[PDB]
Amino acid sequence: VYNDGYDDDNYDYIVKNGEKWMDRYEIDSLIGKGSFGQVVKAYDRVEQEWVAIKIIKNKKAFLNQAQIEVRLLELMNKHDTEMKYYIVHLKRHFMFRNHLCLVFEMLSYNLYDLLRNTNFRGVSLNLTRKFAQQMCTALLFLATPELSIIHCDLKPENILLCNPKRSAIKIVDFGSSCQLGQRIYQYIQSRFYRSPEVLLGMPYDLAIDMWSLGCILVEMHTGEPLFSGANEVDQMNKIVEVLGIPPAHILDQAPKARKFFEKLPDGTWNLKKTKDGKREYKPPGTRKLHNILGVETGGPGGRRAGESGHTVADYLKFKDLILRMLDYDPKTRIQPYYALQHSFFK
Ligand SMILES: O=c1c(O)c(-c2ccc(O)c(O)c2)oc2c(O[C@@H]3O[C@H](CO)[C@@H](O)[C@H](O)[C@H]3O)c(O)cc(O)c12
Repeated sequence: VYNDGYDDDNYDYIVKNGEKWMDRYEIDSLIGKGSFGQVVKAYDRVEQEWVAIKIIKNKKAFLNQAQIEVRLLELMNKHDTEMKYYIVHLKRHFMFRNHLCLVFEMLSYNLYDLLRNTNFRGVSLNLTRKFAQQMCTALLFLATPELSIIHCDLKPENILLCNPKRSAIKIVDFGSSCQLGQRIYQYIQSRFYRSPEVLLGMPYDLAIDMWSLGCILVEMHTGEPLFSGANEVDQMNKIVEVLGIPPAHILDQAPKARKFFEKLPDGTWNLKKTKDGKREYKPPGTRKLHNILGVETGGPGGRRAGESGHTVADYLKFKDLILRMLDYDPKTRIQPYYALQHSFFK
């Protein structure tokens, strides 16, 4: 009925465990599914190693976006082995039965699965520091002028562990990514990790990934998302609870500024007033990250009192770096090279 019987009604390849492709790949199991298509675990019989295969939907719009993804991955390969790693390596791409397939190295589970393994108690600040250092190094690689790649969907699920017993991680899935001079989407990033400039409908650059990283790092240590908005208005309001009203010079140039805020006659911006006798959000900037992290009270849940790398000085350094990553202004938000110089690391 669809693609000579190889596709379902949603342009997806019907995965059958054990099938052999091109006398090379033995499909093992379904790993996951997304809007792009599916991801399967497979054994490369020629190279004798496990691989992950992204099976793109047999539909032109998804094929074309994956062709951009392949070009970006290949651009990173011309620099690869010669620059910051911490990025999932594209091993091969090919067409198979009207599906574009992307072969990657097979890694372990993602950082959200790690959080779930701890029952969302969070991981230590020492492990968070290691994750932060590797991700800042990976963002520095993307910031290479010839690359200038914006990932556009950084989240715990898109950061994979190399080995479930080690701290090595890699960024995965550049299916929504773009170069700085080639921006085509505006509804980008997962909502919890969406930058203010994207929420405000402003032009964005590579700084949006650094905003996502700040949200990710706090969640990794606390076990819970920092800004868990159910919609765009709720997301902006949860950001304002912690960070306050964005600067006026930003809101004055934001096309969607009045979707969340109001400009009083004095030129000062305020939040749009909620309705009737409904409970208000915390006043702007009163949900202090200082207390979300438990800087003076033994960390999240008080579980870190006396733990090495969890001194008050350590939490003050971590809080400072996060606030630099959560700068409202994308032109002054901390950049990957200078995040790596932060005293949180050395
Ligand atoms: O080695 C891999 C691996 O172990 C995994 C993987 C592990 C653990 C999971 O719980 C999982 O759902 C996927 O996915 C991979 C991929 O899929 C990504 O998965 C993410 C979830 O983490 C989604 O967010 C992305 O959309 C999706 O592309 C790849 O594109 C490439 C890979 O090399 C792997």
